[PDB]
Amino acid sequence: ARKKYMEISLLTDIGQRRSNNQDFINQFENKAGVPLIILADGMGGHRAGNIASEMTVTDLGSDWAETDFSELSEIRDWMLVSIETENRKIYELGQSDDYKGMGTTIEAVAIVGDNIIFAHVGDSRIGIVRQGEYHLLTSDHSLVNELVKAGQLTEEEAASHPQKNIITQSIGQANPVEPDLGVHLLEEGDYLVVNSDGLTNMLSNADIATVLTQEKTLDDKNQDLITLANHRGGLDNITVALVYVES
Ligand SMILES: [Mg+2]
Ligand SMILES: [Mg+2]
Repeated sequence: ARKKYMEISLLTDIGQRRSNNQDFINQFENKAGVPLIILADGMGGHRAGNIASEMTVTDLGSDWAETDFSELSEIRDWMLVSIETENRKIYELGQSDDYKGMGTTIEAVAIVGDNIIFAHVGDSRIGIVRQGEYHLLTSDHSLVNELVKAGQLTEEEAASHPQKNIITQSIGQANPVEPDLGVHLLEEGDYLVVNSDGLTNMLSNADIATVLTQEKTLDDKNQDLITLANHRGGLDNITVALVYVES
């Protein structure tokens, strides 16, 4: 019950080094006017990553469009439920054709007034940029983060771990998924930054904060983010949702 005008910008890019974009991103709006942004990073050889990412985003968002709710707790019930049905829908689909290792990350973000609530599965990320500073909101579901949490690495040690991130859960797996949820307040001038790993593997947090500090449109800033990610190497698909909170 605190109306803020908010600008949303979506962009996806294949990257310099890849010939297939298995990321998917889209926005939706339910019958009560509540926007939802869904970003998904798919994995799996010849089109299994494409299918999983586009299916999750399209199915959830199409179901979202038919809903009625305007409260956080109702939206939260919806996220926990829909993600489990999509998890078993993609696993089943992974089994019945021979799709080796089909799965996707998810970030699902709904904006109620000036609050956001997210559901998060994988190594995609959500951050807030305020007064030139990036605040990380999600924790990567990765091998190195499990080692920290069990007391086998320090946080400093994981930051310089030499192996690539092996994901520990994704949508389309046999066991039920455990998504992370979070409610946060957005302040005037903030930027919500929702991205797949292709942004943040190539750019530092402060680099992202730098791009968004300029006086340019949101759409131009999002273009600058992927251009920079490509200049740094572009080794993976880059996909970003930006939300700016108007003053
Ligand atoms: Mg992928
Ligand atoms: Mg990726």
